[PDB]
Amino acid sequence: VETFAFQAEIAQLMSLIINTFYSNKEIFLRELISNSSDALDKIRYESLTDPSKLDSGKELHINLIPNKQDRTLTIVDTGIGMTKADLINNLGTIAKSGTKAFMEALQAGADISMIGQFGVGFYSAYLVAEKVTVITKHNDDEQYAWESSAGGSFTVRTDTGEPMGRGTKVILHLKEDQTEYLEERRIKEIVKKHSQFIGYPITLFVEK
Ligand SMILES: CC1(C)CC(=O)c2c(C(F)(F)F)n[nH]c2C1
Repeated sequence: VETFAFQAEIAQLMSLIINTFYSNKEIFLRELISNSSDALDKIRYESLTDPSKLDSGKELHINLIPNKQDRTLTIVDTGIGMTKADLINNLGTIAKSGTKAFMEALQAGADISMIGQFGVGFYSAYLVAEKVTVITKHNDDEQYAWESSAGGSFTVRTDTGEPMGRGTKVILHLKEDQTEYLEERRIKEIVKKHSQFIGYPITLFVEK
């Protein structure tokens, strides 16, 4: 298990998301589904010139899996997935500029729900989650697990759990007072409101 410090800007963003009073937390789901859609767009496009990129799975979709026993909501996609370099360096580098702009916009009267316009919507996960675990598998790289409970650091390890084929699973370990996001009725409401035109099947799993 390797431990890394967030860039200062991202640590600042995470603290803002965690500490700001903002009741409209439900937008986290729209943001993560949007991320998934983008990742699915990417593998679909790449597969047009290299069909073998789908050897790791032809189906392009999104699953939403609530688990009341673990108090987790998992967003699974079969998108392009992320390399180790993506997890540690690439995405954080691109996120630095978007974070700065988002910060500036907020100071100018924007609100947290506009986070996606700055490309850092993933971090809206911390509106509802005390810890986020990301399991990801890109073609030609290993399956990794990224994890952070904020506090300025994240970890990355090679993942030994069930192999995924290709894609990303975002596991939201929900805050004690945010369990409404495990309810079927609530998730359906949010998907209908904010994600009705996503171009991939979204399956909301039901609890046993
Ligand atoms: C575990 C991540 C790599 C962290 C991160 O920084 C990020 C972003 C961001 F960079 F766009 F914010 N999008 N998706 C992710 C997942």
